[PDB]
Amino acid sequence: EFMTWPVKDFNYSDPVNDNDILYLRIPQNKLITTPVKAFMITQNIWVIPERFSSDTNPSLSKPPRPTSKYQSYYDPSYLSTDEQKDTFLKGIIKLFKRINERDIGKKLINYLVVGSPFMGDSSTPEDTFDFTRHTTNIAVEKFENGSWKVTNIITPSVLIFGPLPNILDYTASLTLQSNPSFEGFGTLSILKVAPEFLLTFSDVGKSIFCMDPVIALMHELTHSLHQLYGINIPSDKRIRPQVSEGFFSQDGPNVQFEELYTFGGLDVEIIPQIERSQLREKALGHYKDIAKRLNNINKTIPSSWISNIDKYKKIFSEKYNFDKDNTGNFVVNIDKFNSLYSDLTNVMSEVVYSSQYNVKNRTHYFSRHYLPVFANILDDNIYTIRDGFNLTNKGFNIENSGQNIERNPALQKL
Ligand SMILES: [K+]
Ligand SMILES: [Zn+2]
Repeated sequence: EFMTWPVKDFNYSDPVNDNDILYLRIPQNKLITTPVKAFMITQNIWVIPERFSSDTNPSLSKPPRPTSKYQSYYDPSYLSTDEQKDTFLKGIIKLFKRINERDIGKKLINYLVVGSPFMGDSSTPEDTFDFTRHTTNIAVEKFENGSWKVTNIITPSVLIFGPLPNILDYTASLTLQSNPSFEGFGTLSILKVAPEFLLTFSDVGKSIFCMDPVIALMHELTHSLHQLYGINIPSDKRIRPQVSEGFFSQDGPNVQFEELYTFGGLDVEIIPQIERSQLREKALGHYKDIAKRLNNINKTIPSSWISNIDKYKKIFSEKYNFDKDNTGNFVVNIDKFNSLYSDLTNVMSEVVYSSQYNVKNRTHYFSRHYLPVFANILDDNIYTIRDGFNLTNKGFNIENSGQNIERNPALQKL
Protein backbone atom coordinates (compact mmCIF):
# COMPACT_ATOMS: atom_id res chain seq x y z
CA GLU A 1 0.00 0.00 0.00
CA PHE A 2 1.06 3.58 -0.80
CA MET A 3 -0.19 6.85 0.76
CA THR A 4 -3.27 8.10 -1.18
CA TRP A 5 -5.13 11.42 -0.89
CA PRO A 6 -8.89 10.84 -1.05
CA VAL A 7 -10.89 12.28 -3.92
CA LYS A 8 -14.42 13.44 -2.97
CA ASP A 9 -17.53 13.00 -5.12
CA PHE A 10 -19.72 16.03 -5.74
CA ASN A 11 -22.78 17.06 -7.78
CA TYR A 12 -22.70 20.52 -9.29
CA SER A 13 -25.99 21.22 -7.55
CA ASP A 14 -24.69 20.32 -4.02
CA PRO A 15 -25.21 23.31 -1.71
CA VAL A 16 -22.31 25.47 -0.52
CA ASN A 17 -21.20 24.33 2.96
CA ASP A 18 -18.46 26.76 3.99
CA ASN A 19 -15.93 23.88 3.85
CA ASP A 20 -15.31 22.19 0.49
CA ILE A 21 -18.01 23.87 -1.67
CA LEU A 22 -17.60 27.61 -1.71
CA TYR A 23 -18.03 30.69 -3.86
CA LEU A 24 -14.64 32.10 -4.93
CA ARG A 25 -13.53 35.29 -6.64
CA ILE A 26 -10.74 34.61 -9.11
CA PRO A 27 -9.64 37.97 -10.59
CA GLN A 28 -7.18 36.28 -13.01
CA ASN A 29 -10.28 35.13 -14.98
CA LYS A 30 -11.20 38.20 -16.99
CA LEU A 31 -14.11 36.41 -18.61
CA ILE A 32 -15.97 36.15 -15.28
CA THR A 33 -16.20 39.17 -12.93
CA THR A 34 -18.39 37.56 -10.27
CA PRO A 35 -17.78 34.85 -7.71
CA VAL A 36 -18.08 31.28 -8.96
CA LYS A 37 -18.92 27.98 -7.35
CA ALA A 38 -15.91 25.78 -6.50
CA PHE A 39 -15.41 22.25 -5.10
CA MET A 40 -12.41 20.96 -3.17
CA ILE A 41 -11.98 17.45 -4.48
CA THR A 42 -8.78 16.79 -2.54
CA GLN A 43 -7.13 19.07 0.01
CA ASN A 44 -5.96 22.31 -1.70
CA ILE A 45 -7.15 21.13 -5.10
CA TRP A 46 -10.27 22.94 -6.28
CA VAL A 47 -12.43 22.38 -9.33
CA ILE A 48 -14.19 25.45 -10.79
CA PRO A 49 -16.49 24.43 -13.65
CA GLU A 50 -16.20 27.70 -15.62
CA ARG A 51 -14.63 28.87 -18.85
CA PHE A 52 -11.48 30.98 -18.53
CA SER A 53 -9.68 33.77 -20.35
CA SER A 54 -7.07 36.17 -19.08
CA ASP A 55 -7.49 38.38 -22.16
CA THR A 56 -8.37 41.99 -21.66
CA ASN A 57 -11.37 41.86 -23.95
CA PRO A 58 -12.22 38.18 -23.61
CA SER A 59 -14.39 36.26 -26.06
CA LEU A 60 -14.86 32.51 -26.50
CA SER A 61 -15.46 32.84 -30.26
CA LYS A 62 -12.98 31.69 -32.90
CA PRO A 63 -10.79 34.73 -33.50
CA PRO A 64 -10.11 36.28 -36.95
CA ARG A 65 -6.56 34.96 -36.99
CA PRO A 66 -4.72 31.76 -37.82
CA THR A 67 -5.96 28.71 -35.96
CA SER A 68 -4.92 25.03 -36.20
CA LYS A 69 -7.26 22.51 -37.84
CA TYR A 70 -5.85 19.81 -35.53
CA GLN A 71 -5.01 21.67 -32.32
CA SER A 72 -7.88 24.17 -31.98
CA TYR A 73 -11.61 23.90 -31.35
CA TYR A 74 -14.05 26.68 -30.45
CA ASP A 75 -17.46 26.52 -28.86
CA PRO A 76 -18.64 29.55 -26.97
CA SER A 77 -21.62 27.68 -25.48
CA TYR A 78 -19.55 24.91 -23.95
CA LEU A 79 -19.70 24.92 -20.13
CA SER A 80 -22.53 27.42 -20.02
CA THR A 81 -25.14 25.00 -18.53
CA ASP A 82 -25.28 23.46 -15.15
CA GLU A 83 -25.54 20.03 -16.75
CA GLN A 84 -22.25 20.59 -18.57
CA LYS A 85 -20.69 21.90 -15.35
CA ASP A 86 -21.83 18.72 -13.51
CA THR A 87 -20.34 16.63 -16.31
CA PHE A 88 -17.05 18.60 -16.04
CA LEU A 89 -16.83 18.31 -12.24
CA LYS A 90 -17.47 14.53 -12.39
CA GLY A 91 -14.90 14.20 -15.21
CA ILE A 92 -12.10 15.85 -13.15
CA ILE A 93 -13.07 13.72 -10.14
CA LYS A 94 -12.87 10.58 -12.20
CA LEU A 95 -9.46 11.54 -13.68
CA PHE A 96 -8.08 12.20 -10.15
CA LYS A 97 -9.20 8.75 -9.05
CA ARG A 98 -7.44 7.43 -12.19
CA ILE A 99 -4.31 9.37 -11.31
CA ASN A 100 -4.36 7.57 -7.92
CA GLU A 101 -4.26 4.20 -9.74
CA ARG A 102 -0.41 4.25 -9.77
CA ASP A 103 1.97 5.22 -7.02
CA ILE A 104 3.60 7.84 -9.26
CA GLY A 105 0.34 9.67 -9.44
CA LYS A 106 -0.38 9.22 -5.76
CA LYS A 107 3.00 10.93 -5.12
CA LEU A 108 2.27 13.71 -7.65
CA ILE A 109 -1.03 14.47 -5.86
CA ASN A 110 0.77 14.56 -2.47
CA TYR A 111 3.40 16.97 -3.80
CA LEU A 112 0.61 19.28 -4.91
CA VAL A 113 -1.27 19.07 -1.63
CA VAL A 114 1.71 19.74 0.61
CA GLY A 115 3.32 22.15 -1.93
CA SER A 116 1.62 25.30 -0.70
CA PRO A 117 3.11 28.48 -2.19
CA PHE A 118 5.33 30.50 0.19
CA MET A 119 4.02 33.35 2.39
CA GLY A 120 6.43 35.87 0.92
CA ASP A 121 8.46 36.82 -2.13
CA SER A 122 11.81 38.42 -2.74
CA SER A 123 10.41 41.87 -1.71
CA THR A 124 9.34 40.39 1.65
CA PRO A 125 11.73 41.06 4.50
CA GLU A 126 13.64 37.98 5.56
CA ASP A 127 12.13 38.04 9.05
CA THR A 128 8.53 38.24 7.80
CA PHE A 129 5.79 35.90 6.50
CA ASP A 130 3.32 37.84 4.30
CA PHE A 131 -0.10 36.24 4.39
CA THR A 132 -1.70 38.88 2.15
CA ARG A 133 -0.60 38.03 -1.43
CA HIS A 134 -2.70 36.84 -4.38
CA THR A 135 0.01 34.26 -5.13
CA THR A 136 -1.30 32.34 -2.13
CA ASN A 137 -4.79 33.65 -1.46
CA ILE A 138 -8.16 33.36 -3.19
CA ALA A 139 -11.15 35.24 -1.78
CA VAL A 140 -14.25 33.46 -0.50
CA GLU A 141 -17.42 35.42 -1.06
CA LYS A 142 -21.00 35.19 0.10
CA PHE A 143 -24.10 36.72 -1.39
CA GLU A 144 -25.84 38.53 1.54
CA ASN A 145 -28.86 40.90 1.26
CA GLY A 146 -28.59 41.08 -2.55
CA SER A 147 -24.85 41.52 -3.12
CA TRP A 148 -21.54 39.69 -2.95
CA LYS A 149 -19.03 40.29 -0.28
CA VAL A 150 -15.68 38.87 0.66
CA THR A 151 -15.86 36.86 3.87
CA ASN A 152 -12.59 34.88 4.00
CA ILE A 153 -9.68 33.50 2.06
CA ILE A 154 -8.48 30.07 1.06
CA THR A 155 -4.88 29.14 0.33
CA PRO A 156 -5.10 26.59 -2.44
CA SER A 157 -2.46 24.78 -4.43
CA VAL A 158 -4.29 24.23 -7.70
CA LEU A 159 -7.47 25.68 -9.26
CA ILE A 160 -8.88 23.63 -12.15
CA PHE A 161 -10.96 25.64 -14.57
CA GLY A 162 -12.69 24.56 -17.68
CA PRO A 163 -11.23 25.60 -20.97
CA LEU A 164 -9.82 28.63 -22.67
CA PRO A 165 -11.49 29.89 -25.90
CA ASN A 166 -9.40 27.20 -27.65
CA ILE A 167 -10.89 24.15 -25.91
CA LEU A 168 -7.88 22.00 -27.00
CA ASP A 169 -5.20 24.23 -25.51
CA TYR A 170 -3.52 22.69 -22.43
CA THR A 171 -0.11 24.35 -22.96
CA ALA A 172 1.51 26.32 -20.15
CA SER A 173 0.17 29.92 -19.97
CA LEU A 174 2.62 32.64 -21.12
CA THR A 175 3.74 33.95 -17.71
CA LEU A 176 3.66 34.85 -18.37
CA GLN A 177 10.62 41.82 -12.00
CA SER A 178 9.25 39.49 -9.31
CA ASN A 179 8.60 35.95 -10.42
CA PRO A 180 7.81 33.77 -7.45
CA SER A 181 7.06 30.74 -9.63
CA PHE A 182 10.76 30.82 -10.73
CA GLU A 183 12.27 31.81 -7.33
CA GLY A 184 11.47 28.87 -5.04
CA PHE A 185 8.55 30.55 -3.33
CA GLY A 186 6.09 29.25 -5.82
CA THR A 187 2.54 30.42 -6.69
CA LEU A 188 -0.88 28.74 -6.76
CA SER A 189 -1.59 27.18 -10.10
CA ILE A 190 -4.51 27.79 -12.33
CA LEU A 191 -5.33 25.09 -14.92
CA LYS A 192 -7.69 25.22 -17.85
CA VAL A 193 -8.75 21.82 -19.07
CA ALA A 194 -11.46 19.98 -21.02
CA PRO A 195 -11.36 16.31 -20.40
CA GLU A 196 -13.80 15.18 -23.13
CA PHE A 197 -11.93 16.99 -25.90
CA LEU A 198 -8.93 15.01 -27.03
CA LEU A 199 -5.96 15.57 -29.27
CA THR A 200 -4.73 12.81 -31.53
CA PHE A 201 -1.32 11.62 -32.71
CA SER A 202 0.24 8.89 -34.83
CA ASP A 203 2.45 5.99 -33.68
CA VAL A 204 4.46 5.95 -36.97
CA GLY A 205 -5.01 6.09 -40.87
CA LYS A 206 -4.80 2.98 -38.68
CA SER A 207 -1.89 4.54 -36.75
CA ILE A 208 -3.97 7.40 -35.20
CA PHE A 209 -4.70 7.41 -31.46
CA CYS A 210 -6.20 9.81 -28.91
CA MET A 211 -4.40 11.17 -25.95
CA ASP A 212 -5.80 9.72 -22.70
CA PRO A 213 -7.23 12.70 -20.82
CA VAL A 214 -5.51 11.54 -17.60
CA ILE A 215 -2.15 12.08 -19.36
CA ALA A 216 -3.19 15.55 -20.46
CA LEU A 217 -4.35 16.37 -16.94
CA MET A 218 -1.17 15.00 -15.40
CA HIS A 219 0.91 17.08 -17.86
CA GLU A 220 -0.91 20.20 -16.66
CA LEU A 221 -0.53 19.20 -12.99
CA THR A 222 3.22 18.76 -13.70
CA HIS A 223 3.22 22.45 -14.68
CA SER A 224 1.40 23.07 -11.41
CA LEU A 225 4.12 21.16 -9.63
CA HIS A 226 6.78 23.36 -11.14
CA GLN A 227 4.84 26.55 -10.33
CA LEU A 228 4.15 25.46 -6.72
CA TYR A 229 7.77 24.49 -6.02
CA GLY A 230 9.06 27.69 -7.66
CA ILE A 231 10.96 26.10 -10.54
CA ASN A 232 8.69 27.00 -13.46
CA ILE A 233 11.00 28.07 -16.29
CA PRO A 234 9.89 31.41 -17.92
CA SER A 235 8.10 31.04 -21.28
CA ASP A 236 10.96 33.32 -22.54
CA LYS A 237 13.33 30.37 -22.53
CA ARG A 238 13.05 28.27 -25.67
CA ILE A 239 15.03 26.00 -27.94
CA ARG A 240 14.45 24.53 -31.38
CA PRO A 241 14.61 20.67 -31.23
CA GLN A 242 15.97 20.36 -34.78
CA VAL A 243 17.75 22.17 -36.18
CA SER A 244 20.52 23.65 -38.31
CA GLU A 245 20.87 21.63 -40.22
CA GLY A 246 23.00 23.66 -42.61
CA PHE A 247 22.28 25.76 -45.63
CA PHE A 248 18.47 25.29 -45.70
CA SER A 249 17.85 25.92 -42.01
CA GLN A 250 15.85 27.05 -40.09
CA ASP A 251 13.74 26.28 -37.15
CA GLY A 252 10.59 24.34 -36.51
CA PRO A 253 8.77 25.53 -33.41
CA ASN A 254 10.69 27.29 -30.63
CA VAL A 255 9.71 24.96 -27.77
CA GLN A 256 9.62 26.18 -24.17
CA PHE A 257 12.10 24.67 -21.77
CA GLU A 258 9.13 24.31 -19.41
CA GLU A 259 7.34 22.10 -21.93
CA LEU A 260 10.37 19.94 -22.69
CA TYR A 261 10.91 19.35 -18.97
CA THR A 262 7.25 18.52 -18.43
CA PHE A 263 7.12 16.06 -21.37
CA GLY A 264 10.47 14.54 -20.38
CA GLY A 265 12.66 11.88 -21.88
CA LEU A 266 15.55 12.25 -24.19
CA ASP A 267 14.35 15.45 -25.80
CA VAL A 268 15.16 17.27 -22.55
CA GLU A 269 18.79 16.81 -23.60
CA ILE A 270 18.13 19.13 -26.56
CA ILE A 271 18.67 21.81 -23.87
CA PRO A 272 22.43 22.14 -23.23
CA GLN A 273 23.70 20.50 -20.07
CA ILE A 274 25.20 23.76 -18.80
CA GLU A 275 21.76 25.48 -19.03
CA ARG A 276 20.11 22.55 -17.27
CA SER A 277 22.77 22.64 -14.51
CA GLN A 278 22.23 26.43 -14.18
CA LEU A 279 18.45 25.84 -13.70
CA ARG A 280 19.16 23.38 -10.86
CA GLU A 281 21.72 25.53 -9.05
CA LYS A 282 19.23 28.44 -9.33
CA ALA A 283 16.58 26.35 -7.55
CA LEU A 284 19.12 25.22 -4.92
CA GLY A 285 19.96 28.86 -4.20
CA HIS A 286 16.33 29.78 -3.77
CA TYR A 287 15.65 26.84 -1.50
CA LYS A 288 18.60 27.81 0.69
CA ASP A 289 17.21 31.36 0.75
CA ILE A 290 13.93 30.00 2.10
CA ALA A 291 15.65 27.91 4.75
CA LYS A 292 17.28 31.10 6.02
CA ARG A 293 13.95 32.87 6.05
CA LEU A 294 12.31 30.14 8.20
CA ASN A 295 15.24 30.55 10.61
CA ASN A 296 14.72 34.26 10.89
CA ILE A 297 10.96 34.84 10.78
CA ASN A 298 9.65 36.66 13.82
CA LYS A 299 6.85 38.88 12.46
CA THR A 300 4.01 38.76 9.98
CA ILE A 301 1.77 40.72 7.62
CA PRO A 302 -0.82 41.40 8.96
CA SER A 303 1.11 42.24 12.11
CA SER A 304 -1.39 40.38 14.29
CA TRP A 305 -1.10 36.99 12.54
CA ILE A 306 2.01 36.01 14.56
CA SER A 307 0.38 32.90 15.98
CA ASN A 308 0.65 31.39 12.47
CA ILE A 309 4.44 31.51 12.38
CA ASP A 310 5.10 28.04 13.83
CA LYS A 311 2.32 26.44 11.75
CA TYR A 312 3.93 27.68 8.54
CA LYS A 313 7.52 27.01 9.49
CA LYS A 314 6.43 23.38 9.73
CA ILE A 315 4.42 23.48 6.46
CA PHE A 316 7.32 24.95 4.46
CA SER A 317 10.18 23.02 6.07
CA GLU A 318 8.24 19.85 5.09
CA LYS A 319 7.41 21.09 1.63
CA TYR A 320 11.07 21.83 0.81
CA ASN A 321 12.43 18.73 2.61
CA PHE A 322 14.76 20.70 4.92
CA ASP A 323 16.75 19.17 7.75
CA LYS A 324 17.63 20.68 11.12
CA ASP A 325 21.29 21.18 12.09
CA ASN A 326 22.57 20.72 15.64
CA THR A 327 21.56 24.31 16.43
CA GLY A 328 17.94 23.76 15.45
CA ASN A 329 18.25 25.76 12.26
CA PHE A 330 16.68 24.51 9.06
CA VAL A 331 19.27 23.61 6.38
CA VAL A 332 19.14 22.32 2.82
CA ASN A 333 20.39 18.72 2.85
CA ILE A 334 21.87 18.49 -0.65
CA ASP A 335 20.89 14.80 -1.09
CA LYS A 336 17.29 15.53 -0.12
CA PHE A 337 17.38 18.56 -2.43
CA ASN A 338 18.66 16.37 -5.25
CA SER A 339 15.94 13.81 -4.74
CA LEU A 340 13.12 16.38 -4.61
CA TYR A 341 14.47 18.29 -7.62
CA SER A 342 14.88 15.10 -9.65
CA ASP A 343 11.31 13.99 -8.76
CA LEU A 344 9.95 17.37 -9.71
CA THR A 345 11.83 17.66 -13.02
CA ASN A 346 12.42 14.07 -14.22
CA VAL A 347 10.31 11.42 -12.47
CA MET A 348 7.16 13.58 -12.79
CA SER A 349 7.10 13.83 -16.63
CA GLU A 350 4.66 12.80 -19.33
CA VAL A 351 6.73 9.98 -20.87
CA VAL A 352 7.04 8.40 -17.41
CA TYR A 353 3.26 8.62 -16.94
CA SER A 354 2.62 7.09 -20.38
CA SER A 355 4.79 4.13 -19.32
CA GLN A 356 3.27 3.82 -15.87
CA TYR A 357 -0.42 3.97 -16.93
CA ASN A 358 -0.29 1.55 -19.89
CA VAL A 359 -1.47 4.14 -22.36
CA LYS A 360 -0.34 4.99 -25.87
CA ASN A 361 1.09 8.48 -26.10
CA ARG A 362 2.86 10.80 -28.50
CA THR A 363 6.53 10.12 -29.04
CA HIS A 364 7.73 13.73 -28.67
CA TYR A 365 6.27 16.93 -27.27
CA PHE A 366 6.50 18.39 -30.77
CA SER A 367 4.98 15.36 -32.55
CA ARG A 368 2.25 16.17 -35.00
CA HIS A 369 -1.51 15.95 -34.47
CA TYR A 370 -4.42 14.72 -36.46
CA LEU A 371 -8.17 15.42 -36.32
CA PRO A 372 -9.22 15.87 -32.66
CA VAL A 373 -11.98 13.84 -31.08
CA PHE A 374 -14.63 13.86 -28.37
CA ALA A 375 -15.54 11.18 -25.82
CA ASN A 376 -18.03 10.76 -22.99
CA ILE A 377 -15.54 9.66 -20.35
CA LEU A 378 -18.24 9.30 -17.63
CA ASP A 379 -19.69 6.23 -19.30
CA ASP A 380 -17.85 3.21 -17.83
CA ASN A 381 -18.55 1.27 -21.00
CA ILE A 382 -16.22 3.86 -22.67
CA TYR A 383 -13.71 4.99 -20.04
CA THR A 384 -12.89 3.60 -16.56
CA ILE A 385 -10.68 4.71 -13.69
CA ARG A 386 -8.74 1.40 -13.87
CA ASP A 387 -8.23 1.18 -17.64
CA GLY A 388 -9.17 4.51 -19.40
CA PHE A 389 -10.31 3.70 -22.96
CA ASN A 390 -8.47 0.40 -23.08
CA LEU A 391 -11.35 -1.73 -21.73
CA THR A 392 -11.87 -5.41 -22.22
CA ASN A 393 -14.83 -4.41 -24.48
CA LYS A 394 -14.06 -5.35 -28.11
CA GLY A 395 -10.51 -6.24 -27.16
CA PHE A 396 -9.69 -2.59 -26.47
CA ASN A 397 -7.30 -3.75 -23.77
CA ILE A 398 -5.03 -5.18 -26.50
CA GLU A 399 -2.35 -2.89 -27.93
CA ASN A 400 -4.12 0.22 -26.51
CA SER A 401 -6.75 -0.33 -29.24
CA GLY A 402 -9.27 1.58 -27.12
CA GLN A 403 -7.33 4.74 -28.00
CA ASN A 404 -7.33 3.92 -31.74
CA ILE A 405 -9.62 6.27 -33.62
CA GLU A 406 -10.59 3.79 -36.38
CA ARG A 407 -11.29 0.97 -33.89
CA ASN A 408 -13.26 2.87 -31.27
CA PRO A 409 -16.72 4.29 -32.24
CA ALA A 410 -16.82 6.17 -28.90
CA LEU A 411 -14.03 8.50 -30.09
CA GLN A 412 -16.23 10.86 -32.03
CA LYS A 413 -15.06 13.38 -34.65
CA LEU A 414 -15.20 16.99 -33.40
K1 LIG B 1 -14.05 6.64 -34.20
ZN1 LIG C 1 2.65 21.88 -21.29
